[PDB]
Amino acid sequence: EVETFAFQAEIAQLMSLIINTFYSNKEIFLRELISNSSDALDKIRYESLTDPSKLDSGKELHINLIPNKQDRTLTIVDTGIGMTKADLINNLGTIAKSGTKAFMEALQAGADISMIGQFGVGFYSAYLVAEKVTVITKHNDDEQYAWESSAGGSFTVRTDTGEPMGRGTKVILHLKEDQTEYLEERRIKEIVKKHSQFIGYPITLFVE
Ligand SMILES: O=C(c1ccc(O)cc1)c1ccc(O)cc1O
Repeated sequence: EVETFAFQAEIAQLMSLIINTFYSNKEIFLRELISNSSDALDKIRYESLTDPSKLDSGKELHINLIPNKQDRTLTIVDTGIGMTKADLINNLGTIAKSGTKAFMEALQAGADISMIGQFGVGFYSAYLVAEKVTVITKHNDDEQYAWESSAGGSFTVRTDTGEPMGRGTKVILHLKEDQTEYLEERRIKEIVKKHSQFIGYPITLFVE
């Protein structure tokens, strides 16, 4: 059972801007996704301070970066709070309509695409390097779901019968053919050191 949804006009506009605008500094996508993972980990950490049972679904708070050259995918896994089905459908827990408006207003006032995260829609920077994005998520209060979009104005949501993940979010980037540098260990290390060196959770870069 796959459900197909249309993106709200503003998000479709945001995604088309990210995909079609000439902008060479694409590496910021990884900073933005690690930042989202850090935010999700902060949320489960805070909830666990008053209710330790929230961590029954996994006590480890971390971020894993997994490149796969054969599948041409870069996966970002975290053990954060995860998202309910409602949150996934409602623009992956973001204020994407107002955020997109504020980001568009900023771009007109001199901002550049790298400032996207300041407007709460950093997730969509994944489309700087990915032709398709799959998001697998599990929140303590709901089932495991898979969201997917190749942009083009729609996304799908389905129950995930894949590997159970306990709690958190997995962002699978199906990279564009000319963006395979983001599968190279030295390139990923360089970006993490440049943009995410002080993130408060362990970031483990897997090897193949
Ligand atoms: O699961 C989330 C998330 C992020 C923020 C928040 O307030 C609640 C859930 C998530 C969303 C996007 C992403 O790239 C990574 C993630 O862990």
